[PDB]
Amino acid sequence: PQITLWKRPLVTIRIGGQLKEALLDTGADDTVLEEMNLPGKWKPKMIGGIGGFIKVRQYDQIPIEICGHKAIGTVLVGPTPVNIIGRNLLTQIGCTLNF
Amino acid sequence: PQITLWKRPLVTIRIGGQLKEALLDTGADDTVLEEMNLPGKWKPKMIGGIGGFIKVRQYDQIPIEICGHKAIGTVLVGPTPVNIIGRNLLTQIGCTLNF
Ligand SMILES: C/C(=C\C(=O)N[C@@H](Cc1ccccc1)[C@H](O)CN(Cc1cccs1)S(=O)(=O)c1cc(F)c(F)cc1F)C(F)(F)F
Repeated sequence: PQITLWKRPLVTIRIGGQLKEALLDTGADDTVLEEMNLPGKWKPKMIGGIGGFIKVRQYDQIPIEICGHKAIGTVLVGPTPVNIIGRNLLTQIGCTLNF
Repeated sequence: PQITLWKRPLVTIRIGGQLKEALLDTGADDTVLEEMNLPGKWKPKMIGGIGGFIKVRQYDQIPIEICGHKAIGTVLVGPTPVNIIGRNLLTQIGCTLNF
């Protein structure tokens, strides 16, 4: 697919039994999802952007389906205002910038 | 160009005759540059990111050449962690996401 940027590049993602709308975000190194109580081990982390830092929980090797494409990797879970698909998973679904 | 996402999509920009490195950021609605001097009238604005809200200075109709492509639009100056080119200018240079 090709996604123009007139509007936010929101797409439907699936993580287990939850479907969410998430930004395809080339400006994010890592994937950050809204608060959710995922199973398994995790580690605490601080992540920073505009406005400062929030505390997240890092879960590894989490399968996520993005627009019907399979990905699996690290997801950061915390009080983000928007779900964010970062470069760690964008590469896995074959995503590039073109102009 | 086609830009893959295994590395940060940093490009050279030219603004007011100065060369800077900026991140192509599809998750950003706006273009935000670190503290710098720009000529002309500006107005105070507030924007919200992952960590909360910040105050920025809004400059309108500023030319930036982004990786050899011309844009003229709104540039916000303030405490961003990194210079980011947002959708307001990404659309001007014909940037799309593809996978
Ligand atoms: C405020 C703006 C952009 C912005 O913050 N963009 C981030 C995505 C976002 C949008 C709206 C609300 C919250 C977050 C960036 O595209 C991604 N950021 C990175 C930024 C780069 C430049 C500024 S913020 S990040 O802070 O969210 C971020 C930080 C991490 F440490 C991380 F691991 C993952 C992330 F997504 C705007 F450009 F002014 F609109």
